[PDB]
Amino acid sequence: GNFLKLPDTDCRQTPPFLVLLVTSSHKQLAERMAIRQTWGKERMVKGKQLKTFFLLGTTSSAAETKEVDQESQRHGDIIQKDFLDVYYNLTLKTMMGIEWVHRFCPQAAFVMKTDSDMFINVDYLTELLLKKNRTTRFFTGFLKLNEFPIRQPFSKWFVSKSEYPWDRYPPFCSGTGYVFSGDVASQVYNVSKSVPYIKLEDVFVGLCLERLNIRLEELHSQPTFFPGGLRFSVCLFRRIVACHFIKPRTLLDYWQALENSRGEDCP
Ligand SMILES: O=c1ccn([C@@H]2O[C@H](COP(=O)(O)OP(=O)(O)O[C@H]3O[C@H](CO)[C@H](O)[C@H](O)[C@H]3F)[C@@H](O)[C@H]2O)c(=O)[nH]1
Ligand SMILES: *[C@@H]1O[C@H](CO)[C@@H](O[C@@H]2O[C@H](CO)[C@@H](O)[C@H](O)[C@H]2NC(C)=O)[C@H](O)[C@H]1NC(C)=O
Ligand SMILES: *[C@@H]1O[C@H](CO[C@@H]2O[C@@H](C)[C@@H](O)[C@@H](O)[C@@H]2O)[C@@H](O)[C@H](O)[C@H]1NC(C)=O
Ligand SMILES: [Mn+2]
Repeated sequence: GNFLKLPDTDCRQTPPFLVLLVTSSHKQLAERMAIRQTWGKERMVKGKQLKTFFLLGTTSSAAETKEVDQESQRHGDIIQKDFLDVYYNLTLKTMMGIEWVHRFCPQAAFVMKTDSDMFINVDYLTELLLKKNRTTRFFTGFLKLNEFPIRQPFSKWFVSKSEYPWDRYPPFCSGTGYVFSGDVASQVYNVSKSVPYIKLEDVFVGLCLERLNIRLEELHSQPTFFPGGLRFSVCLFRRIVACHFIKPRTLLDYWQALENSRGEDCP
């Protein structure tokens, strides 16, 4: 597949239950370390294997290139291909992750694509997945069902009419954190080259899923994915899956809060 880096893992031997694919740019080492030390730490979650990998492209900076080469040697959890790692190449990054699942870990029961500014509660996500009885053609997150493309030309999410020419986006889930049954990876990889390209990765996956006739589903009767962010509380964060707008220092503090309060009761 032309990968420059591949994690030292053998999903055929020990099929993981949940694989996290985490986006971050080259310079965001602090984010990756905070995640490695918090919700990204590999472990058994109620007897289910969690695995964690970081998606990276390449950069012009020789310094950053060397940093990441050393980081990969030290941690062995980086998936990398040769594409310029910039915001408007996130679609390639996401497709890299999906291609990796397809080529090297099709045995994963579930895959979560997520970002580096996030708190993820893997314990509660795993509980909710074990309760869904949905093991195939499954895709969930924060559902965005009738979104309109942003035409304000200086907006971070602006797309011109030539980039995306229609009035509404397909159904899709926030790229902040979405989850799917491992089989979906192969399906999306397969239809990817046939679907109109768009620089917003979450919209692009939405296009792929629509072509595949895979409908988006809510994970639970209550909201569990929060792209808008949330006021922090131990009891609230025990019963959510994903929360956005979390910088590394904050992530470490929240993780410590949950450890300090382990084994209290919540209403
Ligand atoms: O060059 C980069 C720049 C950013 N990122 C990572 O991409 C994610 C999203 O970047 P931002 O948090 O700066 O912006 P935003 O929250 O608006 O991104 C949103 O819009 C994007 C459209 O591609 C994605 O869908 C994304 O998941 C979704 F959250 C982050 O994890 C960031 O670390 C990279 O990997 N490489
Ligand atoms: C997305 O990454 C691709 C691949 O690195 C970029 O395309 C290359 O652009 C460089 C200059 O940045 C050229 O030297 C190469 O010839 C291009 N090759 C390919 C594969 O097209 C592309 O510019 C990046 N996208 C953005 C928006 O920066
Ligand atoms: C999933 O199923 C749970 C118990 O499942 C048993 O086997 C499944 C496959 C069904 O046939 C079910 O009728 C059986 O009792 C349920 O307790 C649980 O609520 C289900 N999850 C859902 C629907 O959210
Ligand atoms: Mn973000």
